[PDB]
Amino acid sequence: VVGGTEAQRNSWPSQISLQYRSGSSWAHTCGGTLIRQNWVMTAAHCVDRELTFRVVVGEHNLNQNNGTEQYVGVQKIVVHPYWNTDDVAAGYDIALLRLAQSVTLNSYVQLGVLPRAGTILANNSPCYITGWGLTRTNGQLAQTLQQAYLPTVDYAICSSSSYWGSTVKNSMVCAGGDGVRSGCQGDSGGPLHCLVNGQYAVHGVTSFVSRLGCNVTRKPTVFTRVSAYISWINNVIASN
Ligand SMILES: [Ca+2]
Repeated sequence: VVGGTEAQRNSWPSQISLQYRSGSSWAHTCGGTLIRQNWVMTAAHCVDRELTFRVVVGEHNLNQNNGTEQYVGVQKIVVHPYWNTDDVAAGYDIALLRLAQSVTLNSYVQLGVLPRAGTILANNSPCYITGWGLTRTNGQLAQTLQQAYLPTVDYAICSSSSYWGSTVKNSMVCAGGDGVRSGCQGDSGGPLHCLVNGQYAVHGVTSFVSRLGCNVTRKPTVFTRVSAYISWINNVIASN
């Protein structure tokens, strides 16, 4: 996250770090949202590579012991069947990970609340992106979890010529685009948290930014719209 601030430790307890084995160590690659004690919601493109993955819940600092983490392997990966890695603009950038063990819930580890099916947010609705992604375009991962205020940009504005044009679909949420704050590489798969009727809910799964850079005016960060996939998510969890 570019232009972010450090999140308090128990503000976003459904945020997870998705990591892959790298020789003797583990490397952060993406975010995700804990949605069941044994299921994580993330972006399909995050699990495109045939790597060994683990989830860390209760994580705040990737380079220090926080004394709150739980580490669990990924037992099964279900990518949306319409996902195509050479066409992120088509959508369907979502996947579910079944964890090998169920995690324990506490003030650092909670389930993400998902919106009702079909919910679309009014233009300029208040949302926060969270993640350990790059803090500058072509920069480096954050050590501590970051948050940035990204108000939504509705479909008619976001799909206009000056913004993303045909690249954005109604199965997506746009947020931000102010030129200062944005998602960045390493934030993919994590949540977009939006305040509705007094409660934060995870309306988006981080998916893409401009090839020109992360924080680019009129290229808001784009997210898979969770509320378009509620039946898909329930169908997988039920059938798995
Ligand atoms: Ca840590």
